[PDB]
Amino acid sequence: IVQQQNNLLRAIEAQQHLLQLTVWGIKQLQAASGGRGGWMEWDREINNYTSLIHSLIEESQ
Amino acid sequence: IVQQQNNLLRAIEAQQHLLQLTVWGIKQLQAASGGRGGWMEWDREINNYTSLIHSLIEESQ
Amino acid sequence: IVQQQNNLLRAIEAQQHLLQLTVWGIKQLQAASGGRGGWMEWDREINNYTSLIHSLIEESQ
Repeated sequence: IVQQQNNLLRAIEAQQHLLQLTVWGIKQLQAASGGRGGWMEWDREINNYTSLIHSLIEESQ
Repeated sequence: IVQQQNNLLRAIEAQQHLLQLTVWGIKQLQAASGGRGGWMEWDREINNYTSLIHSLIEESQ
Repeated sequence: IVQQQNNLLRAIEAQQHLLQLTVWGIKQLQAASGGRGGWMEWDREINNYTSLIHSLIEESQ
């Protein structure tokens, strides 16, 4: 069970890397059209959930 | 083990919020270029997987 | 505990499908603006993390 929980945590960590890659990609597309001022709340929400996930990953370890 | 499974579920729940934020962001970029009629299947697939995840999160709880 | 670990793995598998749908969506938006040559590293990183996740999902099973 312990070994399996470590595997699941590893999957979650890798999916978080993928999530951040998609966020970065979306930001570049947004920047290509103009200033990103209108996405400041979207950015804040993303930053907040990322902080939450970081805390959970740290705690799981 | 129980406490750890709760933590993993919490991480998955937060990553789901992040996923929905990226979906919303992509939809706004799509809408900026024109009607989203061509993304109706993509929307259906996303809605379906989100339903699946919601069920699993509900079951895990 | 075993039943619960299976549920978490299922959630991770469904979220991976969602991640791939967002990646595909981003690629179409990128392609709409021109060639995707500048995203070859982004593609490589995404492909690599996806490979990692596939391995972890296979191992978890």
